[PDB]
Amino acid sequence: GAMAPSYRVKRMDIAKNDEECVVNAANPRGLPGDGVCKAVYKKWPESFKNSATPVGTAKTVMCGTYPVIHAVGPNFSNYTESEGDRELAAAYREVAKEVTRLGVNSVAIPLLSTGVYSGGKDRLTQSLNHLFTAMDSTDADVVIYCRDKEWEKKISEAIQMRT
Ligand SMILES: COC(=O)c1ccc(O)cc1
Ligand SMILES: [Cl-]
Ligand SMILES: [Cl-]
Repeated sequence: GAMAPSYRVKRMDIAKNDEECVVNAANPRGLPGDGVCKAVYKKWPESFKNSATPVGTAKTVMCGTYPVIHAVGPNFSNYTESEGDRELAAAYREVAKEVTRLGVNSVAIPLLSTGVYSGGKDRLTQSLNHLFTAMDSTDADVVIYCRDKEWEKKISEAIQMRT
């Protein structure tokens, strides 16, 4: 575990993380996909061997000795708000289990279901709060990765609000 487990946010490509493992915002079929998933495919393509896994689950595949945790959030274009919310919460619970099993001291995580799976809605708070619910009981340093300046500011304020 980390000496003083913390949350941090960085605005940069998760493919250039400085943590002991990465969470992919995966699709259920293990395809190269778009956005975070395509950056992860370019950096760790070996990790996509038998990476397909259902919505609301996480499946870890090694790239060398570096673990890629493929976490499948719901596409809110297909799910109802209610069922989507349940699957998004479930995906993060499975990420916490994998991070624990791996024994890593740090993990790089994107906000699941906030990009092309958002159903055209701002889901920063919804996704971040499900991340906190899952990861609060783990002792890994969590570093949250985002793209846009507005998002960095709001994620930083939410982290600072609980301290
Ligand atoms: C924080 O999100 C990313 O790391 C990311 C990487 C590549 C993309 O094309 C989009 C997002
Ligand atoms: Cl970058
Ligand atoms: Cl997404």
